[PDB]
Amino acid sequence: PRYLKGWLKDVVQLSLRRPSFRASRQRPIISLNERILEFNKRNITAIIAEYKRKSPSGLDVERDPIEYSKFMERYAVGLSILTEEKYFNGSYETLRKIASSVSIPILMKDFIVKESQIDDAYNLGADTVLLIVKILTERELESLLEYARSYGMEPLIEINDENDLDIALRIGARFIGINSRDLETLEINKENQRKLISMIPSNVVKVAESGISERNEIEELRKLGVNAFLIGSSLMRNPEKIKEFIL
Repeated sequence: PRYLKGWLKDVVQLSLRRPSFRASRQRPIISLNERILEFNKRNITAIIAEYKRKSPSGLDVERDPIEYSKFMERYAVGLSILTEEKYFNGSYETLRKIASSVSIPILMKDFIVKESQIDDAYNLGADTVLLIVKILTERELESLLEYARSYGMEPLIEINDENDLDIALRIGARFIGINSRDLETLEINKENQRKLISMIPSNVVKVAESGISERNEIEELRKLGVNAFLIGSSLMRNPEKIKEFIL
C-alpha cells in the first residue's frame, strides 16, 4: 500500500493481516454497473443503499441487516455492505447473510489491499468490490483490478482528487466512484466532487458518494452526468427516505 498516516494507516495494516473466510459462492454474479446502465435507460434514479452500523463520521445506528436489505431490494439498484470490522463494525458474516437473502447486486465496501480479500468477496456472495486509489500504488491497483475482473467483477474505483482520477484512467477503470469526503480528514468538499465529475469521460459509469441528504442534490448531479448515487447515513436513519429520492 502507499505510505499512509492516521486511522488510514491503521485500517490498512488491519486489512493486510486480515484472515480469509471459508465459504462457497451460492449465487451468480449480478453486475452492479450493468444494472446501473439498465436503470439509466429506463430513467429510474439508481441509488446504491449502504448499510453501516458505525463509522468515523456519525453516531452508531442499530438496524437489522436483513430487514434493511429486503426493504432495499424493492427500490435500490444495489447495496453497499461494510465489512471493515474496527471502524465500521462490519463483518463477513453479515455480508454472507445478506447476500444469501436478496437478489440485487452487492458491493463489498472495505479497504482492499490484497487478493485474498477479493476471494473473500467472491466466496461470500458479493458481486463487486471497492478499490480505493489513495491507499494503493498504481501497480497494486492495476493488479487488484485485473484479479477482480478474472472473477467477472467490475470493481468500483474510488477517487477523491485529480491525481486519483489520472491514475484511475491510466489503469483502465470503467466504473468510478467520486467520493466527496476525504477519507483522511473526513472533510466533505462538494465543489471538488463536481470538478472531478466533469473531467471523467462519458463512457465511464460514474457514482457520486457521500454527503447526499436530499432529492434536489440527486437531480443536480444527474444533470452533470452522474449515473448512480451511493447513500448511507440518511437511509440508515430513515430507510423510507429512498422512496422520496427515487421519484
